[PDB]
Amino acid sequence: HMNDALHIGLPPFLVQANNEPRVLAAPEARMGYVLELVRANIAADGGPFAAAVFERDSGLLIAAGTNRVVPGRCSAAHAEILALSLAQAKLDTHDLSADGLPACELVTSAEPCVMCFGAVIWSGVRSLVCAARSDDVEAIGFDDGPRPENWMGGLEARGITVTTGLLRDAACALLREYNACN
Amino acid sequence: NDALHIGLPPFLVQANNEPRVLAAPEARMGYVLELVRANIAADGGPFAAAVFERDSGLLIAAGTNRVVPGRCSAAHAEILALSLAQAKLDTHDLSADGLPACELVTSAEPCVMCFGAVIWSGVRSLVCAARSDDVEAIGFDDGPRPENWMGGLEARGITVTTGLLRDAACALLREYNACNGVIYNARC
Ligand SMILES: Nc1nc(O)c2[nH]nnc2n1
Ligand SMILES: [Zn+2]
Ligand SMILES: [Zn+2]
Repeated sequence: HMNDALHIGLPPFLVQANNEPRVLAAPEARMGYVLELVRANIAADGGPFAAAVFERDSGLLIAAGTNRVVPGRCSAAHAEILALSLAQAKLDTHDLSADGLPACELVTSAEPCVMCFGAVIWSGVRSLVCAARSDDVEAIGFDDGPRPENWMGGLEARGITVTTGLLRDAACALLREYNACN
Repeated sequence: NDALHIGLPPFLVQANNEPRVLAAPEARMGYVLELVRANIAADGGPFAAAVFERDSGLLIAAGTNRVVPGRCSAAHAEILALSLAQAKLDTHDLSADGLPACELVTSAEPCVMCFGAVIWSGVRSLVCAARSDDVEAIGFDDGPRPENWMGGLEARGITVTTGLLRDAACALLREYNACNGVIYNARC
């Protein structure tokens, strides 16, 4: 709580993720790093979800986010919202497709909820890469909410390419561990 | 570099600091539309929202669109109002045990992002002024909201009212389009 701002603090691992230079060229290298943030997040009292904004072609890491809903007292503090918002703050624009910016990609541990679906559309990212599916997320009692018919087509029609199931099995291993062992 | 930090302009800090009780829907929405006009004057978009105690009218928090000045595409009025209400009441869930029922009063029907945010927030009531068609007829974009989003909220025990002070909300959207241009116009 602050008089004069909405302020979501980041746990140490996530401050480090957002300030340590990191270039990950391969799609699986990007998603592997996002899954490292999942496990660090769970250890830091957060939900089993992480995402990062990368420059699409180089794989330069711009920003990372994790679920901070409960410790942050903020239902909007999904991984995707934090990653997109922190990337925008770093690049000084609400619009990651502004002229001069390199094309940006959101790499996410799970397919977005209806709120984060909207956030992706507003953000200016040109690519979304997901590991776990809505079905995998719903099957451990998280709720994607009423996502419109053909949410993938909705993103694709707006110039946002969608890839799903990348390291899904590894993402499912961490989700199942969260369900059992947490 | 260690936080998501969305700064609030002074008028919005003022709005979040002063105790205020507005019983009637029209009183609540009247105050939300004052914040629309103040926000336009502070380089923001023509959108504002506030969380109230549904049954007492006590204001809990207000938000405005700070997308462009705040360099944050998530900084929609609804996201700021719901999040600031959560920070103030110290919970992610505005329906947590012991909290009064909360109401989001918004200058326009929520985009698909904000629709999802309303579902997760714990508010039990949504009250809107401008319709989605009003906002999209004047060049804005609410994005692909699911079929019967109002039915979707009502089925989750979130009551929906729309069109409240729609005429004043439309007047602000139209006055904003007029002055929304690079050529200096001292009238603005
Ligand atoms: N569906 C879903 N649910 C949550 O609680 C989340 N947190 N971060 N991304 C998220 N996605
Ligand atoms: Zn989400
Ligand atoms: Zn919105």
